[PDB]
Amino acid sequence: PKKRQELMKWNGWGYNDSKFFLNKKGQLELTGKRYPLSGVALPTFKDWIQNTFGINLDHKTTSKASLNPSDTPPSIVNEDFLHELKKTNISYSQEADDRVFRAHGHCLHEIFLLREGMFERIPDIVLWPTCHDDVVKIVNLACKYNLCIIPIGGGTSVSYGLMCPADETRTIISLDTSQMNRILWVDENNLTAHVEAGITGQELERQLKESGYCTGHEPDSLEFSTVGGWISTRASGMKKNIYGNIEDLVVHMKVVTPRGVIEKSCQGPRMSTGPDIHHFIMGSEGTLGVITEATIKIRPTPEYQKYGSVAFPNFEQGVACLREIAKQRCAPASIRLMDNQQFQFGHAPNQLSVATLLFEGDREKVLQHEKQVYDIAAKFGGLAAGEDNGQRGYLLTYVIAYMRDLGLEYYIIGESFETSAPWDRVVDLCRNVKERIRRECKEKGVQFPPLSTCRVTQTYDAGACIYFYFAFNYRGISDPLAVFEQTEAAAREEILANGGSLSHHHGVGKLRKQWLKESISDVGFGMLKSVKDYVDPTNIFGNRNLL
Amino acid sequence: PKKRQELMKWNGWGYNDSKFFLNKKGQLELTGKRYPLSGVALPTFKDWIQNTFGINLDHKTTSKASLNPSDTPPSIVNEDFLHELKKTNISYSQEADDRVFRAHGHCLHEIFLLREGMFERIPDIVLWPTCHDDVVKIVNLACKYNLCIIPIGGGTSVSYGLMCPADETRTIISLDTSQMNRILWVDENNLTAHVEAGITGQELERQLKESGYCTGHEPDSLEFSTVGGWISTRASGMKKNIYGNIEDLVVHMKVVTPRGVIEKSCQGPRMSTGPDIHHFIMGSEGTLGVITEATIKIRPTPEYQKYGSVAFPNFEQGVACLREIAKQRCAPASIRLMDNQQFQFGHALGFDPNQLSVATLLFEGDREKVLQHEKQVYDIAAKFGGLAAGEDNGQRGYLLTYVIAYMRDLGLEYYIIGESFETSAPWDRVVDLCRNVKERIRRECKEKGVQFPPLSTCRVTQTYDAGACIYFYFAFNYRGISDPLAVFEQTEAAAREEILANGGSLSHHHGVGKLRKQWLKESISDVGFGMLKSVKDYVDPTNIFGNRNLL
Ligand SMILES: Cc1cc2nc3c(=O)[nH]c(=O)nc-3n(C[C@H](O)[C@H](O)[C@H](O)COP(=O)(O)OP(=O)(O)OC[C@H]3O[C@@H](n4cnc5c(N)ncnc54)[C@H](O)[C@@H]3O)c2cc1C
Ligand SMILES: Cc1cc2nc3c(=O)[nH]c(=O)nc-3n(C[C@H](O)[C@H](O)[C@H](O)COP(=O)(O)OP(=O)(O)OC[C@H]3O[C@@H](n4cnc5c(N)ncnc54)[C@H](O)[C@@H]3O)c2cc1C
Ligand SMILES: CCCCCC[C@H]1C(=O)O[C@H](C)[C@H](NC(=O)c2cccc(NC=O)c2O)C(=O)O[C@@H](C)[C@@H]1OC(=O)CC(C)C
Ligand SMILES: CCCCCC[C@H]1C(=O)O[C@H](C)[C@H](NC(=O)c2cccc(NC=O)c2O)C(=O)O[C@@H](C)[C@@H]1OC(=O)CC(C)C
Repeated sequence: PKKRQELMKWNGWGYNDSKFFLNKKGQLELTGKRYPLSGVALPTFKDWIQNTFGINLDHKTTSKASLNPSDTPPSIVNEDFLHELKKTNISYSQEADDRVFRAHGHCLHEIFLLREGMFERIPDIVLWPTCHDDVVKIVNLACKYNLCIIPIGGGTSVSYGLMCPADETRTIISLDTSQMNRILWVDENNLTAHVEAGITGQELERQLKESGYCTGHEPDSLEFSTVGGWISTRASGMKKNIYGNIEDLVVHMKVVTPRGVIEKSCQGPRMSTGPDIHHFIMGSEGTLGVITEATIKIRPTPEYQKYGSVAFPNFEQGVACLREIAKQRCAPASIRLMDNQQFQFGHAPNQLSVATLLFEGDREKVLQHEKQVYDIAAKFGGLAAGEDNGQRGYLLTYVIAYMRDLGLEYYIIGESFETSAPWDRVVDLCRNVKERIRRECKEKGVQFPPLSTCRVTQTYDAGACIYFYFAFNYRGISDPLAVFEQTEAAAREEILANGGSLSHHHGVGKLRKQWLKESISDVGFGMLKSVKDYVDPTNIFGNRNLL
Repeated sequence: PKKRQELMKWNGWGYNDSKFFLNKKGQLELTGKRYPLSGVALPTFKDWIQNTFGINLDHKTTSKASLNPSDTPPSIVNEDFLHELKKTNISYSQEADDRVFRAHGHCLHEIFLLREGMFERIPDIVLWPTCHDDVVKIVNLACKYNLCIIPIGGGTSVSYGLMCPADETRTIISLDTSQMNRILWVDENNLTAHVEAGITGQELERQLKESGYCTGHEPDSLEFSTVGGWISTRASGMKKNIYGNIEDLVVHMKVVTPRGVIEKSCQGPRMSTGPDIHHFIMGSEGTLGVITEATIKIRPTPEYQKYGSVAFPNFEQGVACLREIAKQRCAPASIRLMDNQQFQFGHALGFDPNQLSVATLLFEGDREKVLQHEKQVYDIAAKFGGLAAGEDNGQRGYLLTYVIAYMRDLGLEYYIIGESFETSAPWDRVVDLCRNVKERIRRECKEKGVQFPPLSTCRVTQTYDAGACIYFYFAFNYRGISDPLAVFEQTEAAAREEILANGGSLSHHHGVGKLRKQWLKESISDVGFGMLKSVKDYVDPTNIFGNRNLL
């Protein structure tokens, strides 16, 4: 649907039919029938929240139920442009609902603003191209009328990637790709799919599975995030150990820029023809052009899958076990190491951690793989905690972002963030980042100590991906968004000073801009600028992400 | 050694001590003791050469005996620059011999000219930095005095990437990285090695082995090719199915550009921090700066290695089997499918012996896993009519790896011009591309009046999810042909046109250099090409890195 508010929340994650509410029995439960925890009462959840954040659940916050249309800036757009746009039959909207839906990602700041304030700037017009040639016309129009374009796909960005710069005086088009969503074809001999960039991941897998195929790329946002999004942000997913990350999955792509269309002439698997121009575009975050089409690898649907789980004496032993697993290059499809606090949350001794596992592929090969991993983990005090437990521990994957909305209903601001680091920095980085979060919250006037946990979510030869989760009761803090912002940016500084990356997969957008030049060196930065100024000399792709 | 020609050949591949010759018994043999095949007579080789190319092995070709300093252009070099350079103690040389050694790689055309002629242009001075800070001083000086720098590592380019543009009128520095060759350190905890970019593959693997580690990156030029070279040309190696290719191995890198030092601030395994600047350097072919250092992944030395081999009814069945192996993601460490003509050559040293094709295999890693892998691969191969042909036949199938380039020098002593080229292609193009390219080569030869039909064979060399790497081998008897290089040059160009028209890439691993520039813009789009050009003009605005590769 073009009117996204029809099915999806204008002011939070996901579908209108799916939210946490207090049932007849006074227990927490997700509305709808969409997820395997939809309609499943969670008896202890309420107490966990009381005791963790120190609240009743007496006073719900009150927030906007709809856009307030008196607060939405006016849609400024040229008539001659509009006149030419009319002739193309490219569908468009100047309605405030449509324009506000596409002015934001799913960063905390943005969500909180939707519920309480309004945006400084939002697009002036929304266009829904349906194919590559529409995107060619739009881009040509935008050159002709000095327009600005900000592509959006899923709108799942967590980096201020879609945010309209406040002092951008030109007409901002939101170039929405949701209608450019066909599987053009499956190539069964080469095992690739030629797709349009607006297809969502849920819809990509659904279609391919009708022919017996999958991509196996499974970011947590896959119900809404798109092929073009993934390429633009260097997305990563849960089973990258078998299937690869987006840089491993993309065989070919087509891109529209002000200068013309970028495309390689060949679809061969690996080349040496200079600096790989695919990597000039991957991670380009809407700044260079529109990714219209991509060829992506596919695989037969896996024959078998099996969950598993392991208890360790403590986090540090789990990390050493994960390190050993990587060293033997025998990481399962997924492996996550959860700290004690998260093990406690999942339980509804104070040191133990739990790893969850998912094996998939051939039945025989899964079972061998499984014996290998358990035998490794034995040597770090790790004990098999059961197959159904491991499954239980992937049940929350697609409901977590609905928990964040639940918390905003009761004065709790929460957010996750992430990094990758060398294996020899992981232990220190986890400890010191968590401590910097608490120290900052104490020092900013926060009553209870925050929820501050961590988890190891991917292993690599050279290190691991680490997720942090941060939440706090903000009730009667003066400026509760400045405190979040300040603490998040402090957590980021800490990450960098402990040998962490600026981002493993969320990207940079405008949220992490300030650290990029240091991350990639001044010359690196200047090389990015040179490609921008050649490809987009008047800054038509004006989201101002990155540089 | 700074004076490379003391140990290595000035006009050819490899070591002065290793060359094919006719022994006391009139049989071909490789001299010295470097390779398993050194000092091992090849009784049938001489006859295969005669039958294949239609020549007697009596009339030797008469080549230039030695590097003539007088044949070279004079070394012209601003004196103030020279004064400045002496103060730094960086070793340097203006001697003809050193300059000519670093004026070329190993394209057939460059070797031919070495043997019978002289290059239109050669570096004016050779510098030997020993470390990163040295390279900074040199580039700073090259900026100041308007010098053109052409980096050199092993000198093993097959893309005219070291060739000095003929109309370049500035002083050309050859910046030789061979003395900048330390393993700076091994990080056993992250499994990475921080190395200087002039270290060779042989020397890197030898030092790592001493601690029980390897990279497992094994290009066929590994005796002489360097870390900086691999990065600059996107090199690929034999066991890339296990270890990865250069873009999978490199975790970090340091590059000296005229604009300053490029370097990421962290060494995390994988980031999302915009377009990946390592891919701006990898494949840059000396056009942007000098790669000084890199951090490369290492592994523990494998527990166990084992060869194998399979014979298929024909090539096409062999290809379907490799495709099936790739589909099941069970490629062994190395797998190569050789066409029938190559099986005969190997043979000469109820299946039909002039249609059958042969695969060589190398498995490596844990004992148990090797065994499991070997079952799976032989089980798939049996579905395509594939029958296990023996471990020792497999091993023999890998003996020629480091000696084929010496065989080329041999051919040139007897009026035989040979070269290899490579591409990669989607799976559904492999069979036709193989057929059409070989035929194209036969046909182009015939039409330019080549007496005997050339050697024109092929080999599938690497498998990927999305396709394969293909090598073609081309050689012909050139006796009498009025202009043999022009015949070779055109036939090569035409095979490349064929490759491109049958869905193949411009290159899998050799790169573009100046030899394949004419097709780059079409391979990558004008806008693509423009992006490469923008980066060049930012990083190197006065074109110090003047080799003119790519653009
Ligand atoms: C709850 C939740 C879970 C998440 N889980 C993951 C995860 O597991 N892994 C992961 O990598 N990320 C995750 N994300 C982040 C986000 O889903 C990814 O960054 C995703 O790749 C963005 O896809 P999208 O289609 O939503 O892009 P959008 O948010 O629409 O856009 C992202 C950026 O790309 C640009 N863009 C979008 N489409 C195009 C195009 N066709 N051409 C050019 N530019 C374009 C936009 O201008 C913007 O700058 C998560 C986010 C949330 C909120
Ligand atoms: C017999 C033979 C076998 C081969 N086998 C293989 C193979 O298996 N796989 C494969 O990929 N290739 C192969 N090649 C090609 C060649 O060895 C590779 O391209 C190799 O990467 C070149 O490394 P080198 O150190 O010899 O570089 P050189 O030839 O010295 O330089 C190559 C290019 O890189 C630039 N350069 C070199 N060092 C630096 C640096 N430090 N910084 C910046 N630029 C630099 C040069 O200016 C030049 O443009 C082979 C070549 C031959 C002759
Ligand atoms: C940006 C969205 C993240 C918001 C951060 C806050 C949430 C957060 O910390 O999420 C984590 C993902 C955490 N999980 C686990 O411990 C966990 C443990 C065992 C097994 C699994 N197995 C999944 O299959 C687990 O997932 C979790 O569920 O805690 C929620 C309850 C938090 O919500 C909050 O209290 C604050 C919210 C209510 C505002
Ligand atoms: C450097 C580029 C060479 C240019 C092509 C010429 C050479 C060429 O075709 O190489 C191929 C690699 C070929 N091999 C095989 O058939 C082969 C077959 C079975 C097993 C293996 N297993 C290796 O362990 C094989 O390798 C070969 O050895 O034929 C040489 C003889 C050719 O030399 C010449 O004719 C030029 C000169 C001698 C006249």
